[PDB]
Amino acid sequence: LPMMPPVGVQASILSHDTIRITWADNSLPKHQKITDSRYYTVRWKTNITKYKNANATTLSYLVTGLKPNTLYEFSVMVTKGRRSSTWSMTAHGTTFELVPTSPPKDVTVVSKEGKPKTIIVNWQPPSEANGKITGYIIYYSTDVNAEIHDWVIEPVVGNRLTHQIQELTLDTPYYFKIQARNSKGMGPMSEAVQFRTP
Repeated sequence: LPMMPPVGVQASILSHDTIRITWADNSLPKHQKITDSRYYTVRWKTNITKYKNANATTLSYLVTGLKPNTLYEFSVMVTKGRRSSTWSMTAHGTTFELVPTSPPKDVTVVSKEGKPKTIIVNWQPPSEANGKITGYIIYYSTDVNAEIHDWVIEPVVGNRLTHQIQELTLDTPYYFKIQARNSKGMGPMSEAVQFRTP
């Protein structure tokens, strides 16, 4: 005989890496207390992929170690002895964003053709964006050891991957670094790239 599958599965987002799953088992009384050896199995995955799973003898399961800003599909079944149920209807849960935790990648700086005091900076999004990138901030200086408040700031709006900087002094070594931004704040700076104006 088939067991009733769990119902009312819900995904409560607790952080950028934790989601608590809860459900009801209508084969139990309304007080929902378990007095037998049944156990539930919770499965989850990204719709980006195989399932991860875990068992529980509670009508809830805490899923930790997830990735930021990621949509997961969760479902639950029950087993007791040689009987079990089909999987429950799915519930979706998307983890919160987290500040980026890695830097913009492969930063390069070159001269703008025909405009020697102008340079073009190019880069790629950080691997650990951890949320929708909303912009970047480029910093540059003629002194690599200068404290950050002394570098010149060039904000870039949106998830653009290139930016031009004008009016630089000629025949001068400059250092450029960049950090990404999302709703949670600024990520780490890339390692400075040195470039000497022509």
